[PDB]
Amino acid sequence: NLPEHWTDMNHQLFCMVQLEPGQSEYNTIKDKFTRTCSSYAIEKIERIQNAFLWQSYQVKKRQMDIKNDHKNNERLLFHGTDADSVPYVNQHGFNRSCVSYGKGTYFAVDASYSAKDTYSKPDSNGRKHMYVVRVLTGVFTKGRAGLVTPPPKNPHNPTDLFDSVTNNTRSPKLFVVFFDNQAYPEYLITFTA
Amino acid sequence: NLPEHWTDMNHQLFCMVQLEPGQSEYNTIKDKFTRTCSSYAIEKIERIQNAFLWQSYQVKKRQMDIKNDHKNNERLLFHGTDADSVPYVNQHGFNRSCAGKNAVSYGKGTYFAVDASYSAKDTYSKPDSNGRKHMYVVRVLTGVFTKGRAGLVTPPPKNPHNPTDLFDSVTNNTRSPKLFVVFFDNQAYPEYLITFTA
Ligand SMILES: Cc1cc(C)c2c(c1)sc1nncn12
Repeated sequence: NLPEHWTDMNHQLFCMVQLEPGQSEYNTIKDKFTRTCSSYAIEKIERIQNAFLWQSYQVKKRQMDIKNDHKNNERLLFHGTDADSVPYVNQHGFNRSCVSYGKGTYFAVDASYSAKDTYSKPDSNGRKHMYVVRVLTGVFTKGRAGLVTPPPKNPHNPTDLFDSVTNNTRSPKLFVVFFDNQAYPEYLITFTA
Repeated sequence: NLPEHWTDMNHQLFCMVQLEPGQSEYNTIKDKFTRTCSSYAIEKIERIQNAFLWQSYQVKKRQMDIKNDHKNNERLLFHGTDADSVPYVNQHGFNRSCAGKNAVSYGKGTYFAVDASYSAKDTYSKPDSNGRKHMYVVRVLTGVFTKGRAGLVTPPPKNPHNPTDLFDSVTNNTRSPKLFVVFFDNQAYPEYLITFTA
């Protein structure tokens, strides 16, 4: 079933819902962004209500919670993208087919890393786009150029994989996931430098 | 929600089940195969019982069944692979990031053949050191499809002015399909593994 904080979708399966500034949900997401991006200007925040992406994500979450025998497999991370990818992500999520720690989709711990113009490319009017993403990072190891999946947890058990890779395991600043339904885009932040 | 005909797996999540010649299950697969591969001989057929792959597959099938207009979204297709790939496929399914370039490319995804003869070629089902060839029988969510193009990394849109409303798969020929390409995870469930030889 669809999370409690969602709003009614009149029997539809997809909706982008603008948050009211100063209400609790808006303040919580705004604070995560302004922790490292307080010099920027927030035009709006939208909640992504994608029923199909949510269902597929929650399945993979239940599966990861069984496989790893604990429930700290999920992290809140950031993803900067160009305005032309936004409609695709809203509808179909992150696609690795669209890379120094591997050929997957990249998420940042800090909004400031996602805020770089090379990730959240400014459009004509200077508008920049960053997602807040639920990511199933699960059990992770250091990444390396050319990975197509995470490496195995043991060379003698070649099909038992890590869930994600990172730049640095003691102190991660990015995570790379290699499979379709391992990230759910929860909020879109429209903002300017 | 695991199928009732599956072997009980105690509390384990994966099992390869050897089928018995003379079973309807084994004979329907042998028939589908020998229809185009009458010169080869089947060593065995195993049923792939992968709980996790099955769940994620059945969620995608329910979504495509809701999305499309009462369509028949699922076809049973073949996929020849090398011995080295078989443990990965059994466990994790078909990964487009690992796919070969096909000799006639209609997109960058995972390829599935209508006819066992196509999959039976040494280019796909590479003979192992003991001369065994491997081909999967695969449930594929082909849905609504179009003729693909070598450049595709996702299916094309139905309508260029609505870029995110996609076809489900592509084919070589919409009038006589012989290949399908899929571009997403959990859109194909590997149901049976056929081991065979010349
Ligand atoms: C190396 C790398 C590549 C990308 C694409 C990336 C990051 C780091 S952090 C971030 N936020 N959105 C996108 N990205």
